[PDB]
Amino acid sequence: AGRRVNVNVGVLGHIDSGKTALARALSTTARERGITLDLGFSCFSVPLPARLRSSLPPGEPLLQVTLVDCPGHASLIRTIIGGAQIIDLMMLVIDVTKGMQTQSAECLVIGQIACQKLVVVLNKIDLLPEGKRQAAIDKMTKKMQKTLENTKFRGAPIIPVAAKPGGPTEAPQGIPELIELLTSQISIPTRDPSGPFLMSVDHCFSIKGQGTVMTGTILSGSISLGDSVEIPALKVVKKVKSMQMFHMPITSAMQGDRLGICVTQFDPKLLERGLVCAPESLHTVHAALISVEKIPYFRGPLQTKAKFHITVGHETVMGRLMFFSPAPDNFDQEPILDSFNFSQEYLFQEQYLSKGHCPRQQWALVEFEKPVTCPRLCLVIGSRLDTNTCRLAFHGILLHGLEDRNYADSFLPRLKVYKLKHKHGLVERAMDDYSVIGRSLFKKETNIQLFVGLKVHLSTGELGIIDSAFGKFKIHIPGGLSPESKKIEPSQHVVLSLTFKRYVFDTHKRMVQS
Ligand SMILES: Nc1nc2c(ncn2[C@@H]2O[C@H](COP(=O)(O)OP(=O)(O)CP(=O)(O)O)[C@@H](O)[C@H]2O)c(=O)[nH]1
Ligand SMILES: [Mg+2]
Repeated sequence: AGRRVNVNVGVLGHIDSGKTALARALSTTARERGITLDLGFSCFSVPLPARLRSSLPPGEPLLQVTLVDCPGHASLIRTIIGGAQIIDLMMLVIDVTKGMQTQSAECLVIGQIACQKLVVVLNKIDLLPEGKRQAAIDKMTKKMQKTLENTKFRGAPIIPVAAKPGGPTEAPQGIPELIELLTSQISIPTRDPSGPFLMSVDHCFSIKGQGTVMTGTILSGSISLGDSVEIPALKVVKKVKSMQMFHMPITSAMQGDRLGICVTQFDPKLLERGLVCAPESLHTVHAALISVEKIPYFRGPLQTKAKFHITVGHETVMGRLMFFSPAPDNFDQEPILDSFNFSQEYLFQEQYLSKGHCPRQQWALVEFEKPVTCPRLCLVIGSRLDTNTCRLAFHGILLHGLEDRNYADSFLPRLKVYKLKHKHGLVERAMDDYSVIGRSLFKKETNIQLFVGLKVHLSTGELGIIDSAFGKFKIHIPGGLSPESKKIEPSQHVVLSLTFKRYVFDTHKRMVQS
């Protein structure tokens, strides 16, 4: 054959929509095994569109399209997410008799947060009776355009096809048109091989003679023979002996390609799936600062200290969250997605602010239950997996990873997150025109000596300065109690305003007033 370019194209959808029947139906045009438990890979070749010659590194050039057939069962969502990080376009498959099902929504949300283009595929069309057939498709079609109105796939194509007519042997319908649409729809990114080398491994096995082989998809950069790769899951660097692709051995490879690499033998079952990359370029983290955006279909709040499933790149782990927002002086401030500013203060938030117009950017502090090796600025997704609604809660960017395991002692002091406290108490007696003995606002943590000098305010409107305790505590009022207060059945309360920095001022016991 001739020279070719690979594009990875996923197949997503509900639990029985025909994703595997359609991936197979597409490869045979250009048997029926059970449900799908991990990413299935197959491919087909097609003449290269003239608009893609700018991406090529005898026969007419070809476009090879790797199908990435995903699972559909709901227990396996953490794989569907991993498969979306290796594709460019995605086919969402719809059981045309059933429309959007529970995982069709989840897979679309994934699509908005990972891939660039979408194609909707209405399958199981033989099920429809020919009389009410074409009339029904237009309803489902129009229902889909509406469903995609809000999203970034607003004008995405919608194709009808029957990947296996009749139940579980006729011929599959509408496949030559779907191959031609994918061909016109495929867009190709920059494909620049400069930067870090990163590769997602989907299969690993030993060949008794020549080492251990890893097939997978290059996400970043380039690699050539002789290079060394780190395998973080084993904490060992190995040398690249051999590389094959398109049934031929090669010497180099760049982002977007899918190949197999041969290295010195290790135990393959030690790295089933996972990442591989240029040595000492991924960082392991116990915690991280990541920007947060809520996902709308998630009927529910996002509460600080709640526990989520967090997908950091291609590895998911549990973590507890602590949200925060800009200093209210900077709600209108631009969102920053590539860095984190530590020269500013941040308002603690017991909950994410979902629409008092909300802020343009919010953040969080993920504290992982186990370390996570991951790239910088990767993509974070939160979810609630441990019904019949969206389980995907939020998404964002890994803006700053904390590699020290003592980040709480060693590094957090740099993060100016303050809680805004505002407490209420009563006044009892007056011991002078400038004294006042009020109380009933503090707790059994009567460390009142912690506040001896802080400004307080009374319902009358005079600025008291706290003194020592007497039980209960004393106050000074340099301005003299007001007449209205001297008379005082009315009561005349007090209010205190402090900022409690969660870690910053934490190193100490006293709070901040300003
Ligand atoms: N009647 C009819 N059934 C179809 C058609 N296409 C697929 N099916 C049925 O869909 C059922 C499940 O689809 P299958 O491809 O096996 O799995 P899937 O769609 O990838 C969903 P998962 O991978 O989670 O099992 C199959 O048993 C098959 O009989 C079709 O065109 N007409
Ligand atoms: Mg399947």
